[PDB]
Amino acid sequence: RPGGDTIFGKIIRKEIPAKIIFEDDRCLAFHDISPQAPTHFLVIPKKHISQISVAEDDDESLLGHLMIVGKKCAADLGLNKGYRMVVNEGSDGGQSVYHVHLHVLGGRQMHWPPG
Amino acid sequence: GDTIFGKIIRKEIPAKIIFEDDRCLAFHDISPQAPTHFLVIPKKHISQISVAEDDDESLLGHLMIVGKKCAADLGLNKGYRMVVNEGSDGGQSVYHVHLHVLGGRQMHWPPG
Ligand SMILES: Nc1nc2c(ncn2[C@@H]2O[C@H](COC(=O)NCCc3ccccc3)[C@@H](O)[C@H]2O)c(=O)[nH]1
Repeated sequence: RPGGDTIFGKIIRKEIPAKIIFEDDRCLAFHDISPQAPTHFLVIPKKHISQISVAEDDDESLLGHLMIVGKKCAADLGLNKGYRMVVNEGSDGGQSVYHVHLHVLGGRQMHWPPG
Repeated sequence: GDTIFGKIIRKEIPAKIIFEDDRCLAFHDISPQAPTHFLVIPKKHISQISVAEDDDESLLGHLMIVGKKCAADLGLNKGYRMVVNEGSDGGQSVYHVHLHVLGGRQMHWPPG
């Protein structure tokens, strides 16, 4: 099945519900079920890539598309004071779902360091 | 408006450069928040991710591919975290788009 069978692949295929913000042929933006900020959503490719460390050179445009969609959705959600985008890789990065995803967090002051 | 990152791109002040090509520069952060903490920045002066244009898509993805390749070269085989800050709530420190890459320790949740 296209997108794989991680939770995110299931969400892509509408097999598990999610609160969807934006969708096109390349990606899907939807709210995180365990938000860490007043607004916290995810932007994921529909193509299954397990983690950023194995992304191909030819995935550049797709990965950049995640960030463009991320910043457009943030504007559409009224995050006028800004926001933080996060990609987690592997264990030290805190990755728990092995389908590439961009976190977008806003609606509060984010602190430094970023975890 | 020029920034300190523009001076670093122009080699006017020193930085510990990891990698460079015709469109981006990777270098260690001067105030590292992890045992390995570097930045990947485009040479094009995009002030902040919120003003990036659609035609910048592949350039932004290039920052992430360069970042993941540099992370591997720096031996971050247990993982790492990539961060882009926007605006005051995002804690953006320099108004030149930059991708943070942090590893060498457990990164925690929430990410700030
Ligand atoms: N909408 C939605 N979101 C989901 C779902 N299942 C997971 N997520 C989110 O995916 C994200 C995956 O993030 C990371 O892999 N690492 C973050 C640390 C982290 C690690 C572990 C847990 C929560 C958070 C998390 O924010 C989850 O809350 C779901 O069914 N629906």
